[PDB]
Amino acid sequence: MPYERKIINDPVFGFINIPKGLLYDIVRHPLLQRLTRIKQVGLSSVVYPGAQHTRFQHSLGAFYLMSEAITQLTSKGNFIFDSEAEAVQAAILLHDIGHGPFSHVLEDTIVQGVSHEEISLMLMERMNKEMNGQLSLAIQIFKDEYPKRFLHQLVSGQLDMDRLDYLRRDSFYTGVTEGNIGSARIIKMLDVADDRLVIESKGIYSIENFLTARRLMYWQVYLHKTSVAYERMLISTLLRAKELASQGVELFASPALHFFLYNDINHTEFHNNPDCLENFIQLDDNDIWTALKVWSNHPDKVLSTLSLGMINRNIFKVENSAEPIGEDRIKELTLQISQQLGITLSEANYFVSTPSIMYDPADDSIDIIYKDGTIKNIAEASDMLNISLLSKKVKKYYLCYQR
Amino acid sequence: ERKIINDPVFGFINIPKGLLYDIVRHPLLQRLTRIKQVGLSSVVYPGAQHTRFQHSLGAFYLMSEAITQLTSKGNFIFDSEAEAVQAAILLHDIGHGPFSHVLEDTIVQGVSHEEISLMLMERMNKEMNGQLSLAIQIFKDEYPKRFLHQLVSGQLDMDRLDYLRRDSFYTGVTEGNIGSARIIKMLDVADDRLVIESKGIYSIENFLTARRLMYWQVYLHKTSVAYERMLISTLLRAKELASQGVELFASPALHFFLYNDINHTEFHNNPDCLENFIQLDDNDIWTALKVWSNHPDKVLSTLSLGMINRNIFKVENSAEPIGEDRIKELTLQISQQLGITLSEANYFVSTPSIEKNMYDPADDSIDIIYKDGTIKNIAEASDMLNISLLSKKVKKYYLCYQR
Amino acid sequence: RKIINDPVFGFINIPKGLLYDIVRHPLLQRLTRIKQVGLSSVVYPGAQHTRFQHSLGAFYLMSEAITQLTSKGNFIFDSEAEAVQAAILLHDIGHGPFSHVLEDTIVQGVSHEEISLMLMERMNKEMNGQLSLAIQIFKDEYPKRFLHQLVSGQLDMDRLDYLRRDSFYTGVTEGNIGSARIIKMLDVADDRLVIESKGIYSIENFLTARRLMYWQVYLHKTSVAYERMLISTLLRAKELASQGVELFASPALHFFLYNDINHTEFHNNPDCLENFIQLDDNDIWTALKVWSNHPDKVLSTLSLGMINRNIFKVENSAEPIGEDRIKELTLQISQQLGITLSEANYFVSTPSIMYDPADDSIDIIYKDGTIKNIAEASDMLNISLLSKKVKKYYLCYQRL
Amino acid sequence: MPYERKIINDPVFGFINIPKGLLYDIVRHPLLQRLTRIKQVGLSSVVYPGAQHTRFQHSLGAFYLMSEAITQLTSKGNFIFDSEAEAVQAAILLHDIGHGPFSHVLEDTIVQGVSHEEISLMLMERMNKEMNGQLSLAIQIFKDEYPKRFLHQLVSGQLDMDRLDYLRRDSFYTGVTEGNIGSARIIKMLDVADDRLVIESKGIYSIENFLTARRLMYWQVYLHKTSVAYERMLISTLLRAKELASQGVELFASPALHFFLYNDINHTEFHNNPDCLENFIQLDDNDIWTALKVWSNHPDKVLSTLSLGMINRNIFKVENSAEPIGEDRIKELTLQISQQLGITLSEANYFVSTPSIEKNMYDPADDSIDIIYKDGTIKNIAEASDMLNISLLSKKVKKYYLCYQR
Ligand SMILES: Nc1ncnc2c1ncn2[C@@H]1O[C@H](COP(=O)(O)OP(=O)(O)O)[C@@H](O)[C@H]1O
Ligand SMILES: Nc1ncnc2c1ncn2[C@@H]1O[C@H](COP(=O)(O)OP(=O)(O)O)[C@@H](O)[C@H]1O
Ligand SMILES: Nc1ncnc2c1ncn2[C@@H]1O[C@H](COP(=O)(O)OP(=O)(O)O)[C@@H](O)[C@H]1O
Ligand SMILES: Nc1ncnc2c1ncn2[C@@H]1O[C@H](COP(=O)(O)OP(=O)(O)O)[C@@H](O)[C@H]1O
Ligand SMILES: [Cl-]
Ligand SMILES: [Cl-]
Ligand SMILES: [Cl-]
Repeated sequence: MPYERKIINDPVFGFINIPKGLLYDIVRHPLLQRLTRIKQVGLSSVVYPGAQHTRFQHSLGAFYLMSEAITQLTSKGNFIFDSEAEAVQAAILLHDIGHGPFSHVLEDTIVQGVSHEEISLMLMERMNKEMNGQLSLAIQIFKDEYPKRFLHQLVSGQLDMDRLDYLRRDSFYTGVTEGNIGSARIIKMLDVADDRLVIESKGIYSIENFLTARRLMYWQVYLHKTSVAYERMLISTLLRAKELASQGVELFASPALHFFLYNDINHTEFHNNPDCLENFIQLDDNDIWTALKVWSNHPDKVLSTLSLGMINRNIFKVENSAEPIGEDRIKELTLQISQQLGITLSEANYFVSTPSIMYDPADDSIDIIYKDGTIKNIAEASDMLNISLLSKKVKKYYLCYQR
Repeated sequence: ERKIINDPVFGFINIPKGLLYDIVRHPLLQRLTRIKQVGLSSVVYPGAQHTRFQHSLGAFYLMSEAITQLTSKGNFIFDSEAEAVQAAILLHDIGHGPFSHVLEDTIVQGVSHEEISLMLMERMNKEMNGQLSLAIQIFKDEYPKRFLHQLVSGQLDMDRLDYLRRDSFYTGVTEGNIGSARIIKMLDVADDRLVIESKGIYSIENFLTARRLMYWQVYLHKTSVAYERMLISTLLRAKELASQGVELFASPALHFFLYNDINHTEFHNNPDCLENFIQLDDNDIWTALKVWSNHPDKVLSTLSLGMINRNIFKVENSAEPIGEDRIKELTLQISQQLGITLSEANYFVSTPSIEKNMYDPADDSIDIIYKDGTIKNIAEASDMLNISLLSKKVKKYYLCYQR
Repeated sequence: RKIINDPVFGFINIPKGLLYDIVRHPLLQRLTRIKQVGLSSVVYPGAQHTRFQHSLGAFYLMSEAITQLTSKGNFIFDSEAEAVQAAILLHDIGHGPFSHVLEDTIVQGVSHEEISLMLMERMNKEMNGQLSLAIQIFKDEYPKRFLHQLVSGQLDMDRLDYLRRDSFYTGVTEGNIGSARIIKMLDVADDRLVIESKGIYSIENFLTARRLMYWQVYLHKTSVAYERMLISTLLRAKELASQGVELFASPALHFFLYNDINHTEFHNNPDCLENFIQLDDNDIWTALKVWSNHPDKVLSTLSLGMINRNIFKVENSAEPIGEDRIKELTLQISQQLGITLSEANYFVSTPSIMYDPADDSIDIIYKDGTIKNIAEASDMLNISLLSKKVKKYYLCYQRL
Repeated sequence: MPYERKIINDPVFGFINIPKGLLYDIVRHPLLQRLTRIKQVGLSSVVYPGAQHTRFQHSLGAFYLMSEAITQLTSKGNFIFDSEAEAVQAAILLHDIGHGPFSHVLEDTIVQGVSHEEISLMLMERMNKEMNGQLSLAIQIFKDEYPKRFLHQLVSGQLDMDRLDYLRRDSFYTGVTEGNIGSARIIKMLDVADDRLVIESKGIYSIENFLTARRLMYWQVYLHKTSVAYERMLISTLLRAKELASQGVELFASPALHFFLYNDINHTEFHNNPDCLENFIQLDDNDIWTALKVWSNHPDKVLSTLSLGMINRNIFKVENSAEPIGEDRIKELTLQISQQLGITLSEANYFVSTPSIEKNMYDPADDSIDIIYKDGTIKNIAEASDMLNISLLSKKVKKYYLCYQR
């Protein structure tokens, strides 16, 4: 019998219908509300000022597409029980809950060796306790431990609701191009064969488009050189903060940020000391920006110069090469920066970065189902271009340094 | 003054009073109001109702923007040259009759729209006392400032920049949308040839992929291929019956081509051909089909009724040629099912094929200009796109037949 | 489910069975050859959308409306949902080409609503009574009365589609009337459609936009003039036909030109409906195209004006047009064209004007269950004043 | 081309071109970059999670439109010298520069009696000194003290680029497609007659939609009652934090925020003491949210309950009435909440709010737009419009809100 719903506005996909009960209670939970304070692609806003969308919007967006995908799969003779529908919807609402601000930066700096996927499971278990086991089936699906295995695939896999949301929403908000991966269309082509997700043959060119757009998104947005440079500055800022902290230097920070600056939190500490998760939960983009804003006037020349560059958008110069960067160049620039900033040679390392560089080539193996029940790999189904070659490794070296 | 015409795709289209408005209000351009841009596509995409008139105006709007942009980047264009390219683009598709390619294959054989466009341009030029002479010279690529012609016809022409966008908009195939106005903003000239500024590489990457998507998703949609084969049969049967002296309902203009054998020689040499061709639009074709659907001939009427009632030939495709034994089997089944001769059943079985190289420098070879004046082909400028990725021979063998 | 593309609302799912059988029926396929606003494309070239798209779009909106109403605990049986879905697919099926023009000229005294019912009954026979509930709802003869109101009334899916689609395709403004949102705010109170208070401004917008669509598009002076020209053309063709003059026409069109079909003849002689069914825009345009070379000066001049877009000049007044002005122009035209003074009446036209003000009386339901008329609920502007008669007087005449 | 131009992507309007030189220098200036950290409609995101756009975006967008407006006006023959073009472009880049985070809320709480308009001017003059007087003409046009007066009208007025951006952008980001306007289209119908802006009669339809869209966005978005309630909560929280601070209680705060919580800044003090501007410049939304985040665990029951409500989006219940709220209801609620939360009756005042609005829906300051015809005739839109007349639009609205802890 039809359920009552709350309605949220989403410019990308329209009206998001949220059933009252568990699902709406997830949306209103403090753990999902904190995602209104974490940008989806916060390192991209420096290139693409419109990229202000939140991880909250992504999670609702992915939910929307999940709802639609349930309806479409049932319509095609794939039975899904109401509890499975509910479970897969709660999974998708929660899938990204373990992201902190600039999550990958944190994993490389002050919250080392713990991944957002691990934190998402902890936070789901925590919430399941609070909701007295109502998320158990969601978690079981999330962990791919449920016998109906296409349901997990909707949460995590080549055709997951997560990437069908973010690839579209990130493009929509950056304004990078005016093109459109067909997220709502892709979902209407979805079916199950042998307990795995396939796409109907009428959706073939949509999948080639999808697969191509995905690679272009990486080059145009995610691996854009200005955003890589910006990321390297943030990594250096926080590693310098932790070095100063360890020396007992005083740094402005909210209590939750202070926890990770003045303690050495690593994988084992994080899982064993419950204070870590409690403090992690209290971190969002505000904690990071507030630090950078205050640090920009800190006496330390390295921390202040980095921090001021972040807030005032004085971005490192970036060069890219097809071959590694020569030790000669690095030494040269480090010296010149040492001199220009009046810092030691070792301090000048913070101002020179040489990061390397796509995703699992198997993501490109989508199976297409024909009206006569036959199945082909998209690479054979395809007419537009050579899908096999979309995954040829492109080696791209970056040189980032103070300008 | 200037006249303003609304266009949902691009907004206000501004048409200067004088020669350009005179072109727009001319009977030869007004008639394109009654010829669809993609008439065979509405059978799949009911939204695809846009006319060749809209496309002409649309390409004219884009041309006007291109002139402004090119002049703002320091490319000298005289007012007479501007006017001439504007006129050329208004007139570029003027020689299309209803279902133009179908007519070239059936009852107006061996004459292309390109030849007819030129005849009509010359005809209008006489009426307008030589005012289109420069436009015609640029149209033909016989003018020494060569980038102007490139805006009419070439990899970046205003024609495809209109149609890819317009066709996408009206079909609702948003995966083929292009940033037509964005591409124009990145347009420039280097060595009397059109180039795109490096900041527009992403726009061009989408442009090249969208063109491929629209090719297979819309223009070569198999339902549209089937429909076209049916129209080709219907008109051929009509010409066969007419040559036997059978009476067919037809407008005088259509009657002319049904009851005379018009070929290339005849078309150029007998001036009645062009006079009657000018009077053909989609209404002449659909009225014939509507009335012929009650004709006593079984072949003609069954084809005609299939057209108007949208009972379309079943269509199969194969990567290899259709077997002669399959064809004979179907032809025999259909001859029996409809009670017609084996020879007559030929009209109800068709085996068109496409052999296409997906990489074609005529559409793909676009040069990118950098801030330092260096120029790279898009295949080198693109991190993702490259000649190998795009180079792909596709062979598709269709089998279309009465169900 | 079959899936069809609609740029205005997205993908339209059509259940296999009855509903898809309606979509693919010859009677609905013919609506692909009749424009929703065919006299508008002369001003707005993008306005090429068909009655077929409108029917599918209204259907899309119906499907969403059902879901939403049931979500709020208004019970709809599956057969009722299907009924209302079928009704809205079929609601405009009785439109011929330029349907109001035909009702004023060569298919006089028969309304599209009447013809829609006949065609529904015809299809119901073919379909073994599967449309009986749909027809009963269409007639407002079913006791669950909010269902009919979805098909026809102040908040019907008909106008929620066409107000949006007509704006979309004309490109008249970049505004958006907001049709899918309005549906999400629908509820039933005392067996009638209401809107939740969260949608109040959506509704003021909707009511305002509707008026602006009337003035900007539906009553645009160039379109009025164009209508008058087509009216004259067809009346002249009927007159010539009645004198025994030969006119090019498809058999279907010939039937209405060479016989005098009125209300009683239409309902009593079954050849009428049969021929009407076979009329679409192509029959009218092919006639105009051929008539543009007809020996008759009145017919050919009118027809050539249509096909070449040489539109009557239009003036507007607040007061009726003076008889002396009319006589003056008629004389000038008779002289300029070399036709009799009576014949010159074809080239001078003075039509007058909005819709039922009760269409503006939508009820708003608040969370406490209280109900107010939108005019009291409203804060944006004076809803009551939207229906203040605007008296417009048109003078359309052949130019030169 | 003689100078390099920087191109910034905008989803709303596309490529935004910034000439190298003064204009790009303004865009890259730390005072404009800080607008990347201040939301355009920060109180709306609570209802419209898509409303994440920044004052920086709005600035760049209004500038984009201005660029097109200059081009369009000069194409209809109007004289805009390159220095006036530049000036009007710099004026619009800078027009909202004086907004701090939740600027109106600050004016009502801890930076009282100073409008963003005043602060914008102060920062414009500050930047002018930095740039050796290059912004002088721009300031002059901003102030409406330039003799070519239609230029100022492009910055501020019934057809200014400010509203032509924000109505479109706000509509785009909220997802209220009903408030969309054809900004570019309006600009294409723009001209000057008698040193004032006019709209060509072919644009009447756009101007009709423009005026209705403005009124819809006013009620649907800007005065959405959830947004009104959120704003009241934040006003309470900051007032309470200033109360506790004046009593010497210690509250977490960035230096810049601390300066306003631990000093009483008023109009006199803001203009006369230069530390006020220096610290204001350093405030953005991060300062406010980091305070609320840490205060949500503060010992004070009032502050912490308010703060946790903000961050967890447990918003005050909101009622509206056409008539004033009865003092009997107010006391009843204040008493209930005082008991429910275990705070003094005086402290429960923080949890009950009765703000109100009186609004004339017809304001010629927004609505009086002149339409020019082909024959040079001019009619006010009210006469030019078949539908939209003064009587349709003239409407006094009185709303009384009742916001309180739920
Ligand atoms: N102030 C700014 N704010 C946001 N984005 C900018 C700004 N300036 C430039 N951009 C965008 O970010 C990209 C990188 O800028 P940057 O690295 O500073 O210049 P460059 O074009 O020399 O690499 C540019 O391509 C431009 O689109
Ligand atoms: N009656 C119709 N009118 C317009 N479009 C239709 C109709 N029926 C189906 N379509 C669309 O056209 C496409 C081709 O339809 P068709 O070739 O008849 O069926 P099939 O899906 O078996 O190929 C379908 O994918 C569908 O989206
Ligand atoms: N050739 C054309 N095709 C389509 N629309 C046109 C054409 N010429 C003008 N229009 C549009 O139709 C409207 C009516 O044009 P018309 O009545 O001929 O001229 P006027 O603007 O003098 O009334 C105009 O406002 C214009 O936007
Ligand atoms: N968690 C949320 N985040 C963002 N927006 C929400 C959330 N919950 C509801 N909304 C939206 O904000 C509006 C106001 O919500 P709220 O005032 O809490 O509930 P009510 O609908 O009872 O007024 C709703 O109409 C809804 O669309
Ligand atoms: Cl189960
Ligand atoms: Cl693009
Ligand atoms: Cl208020």
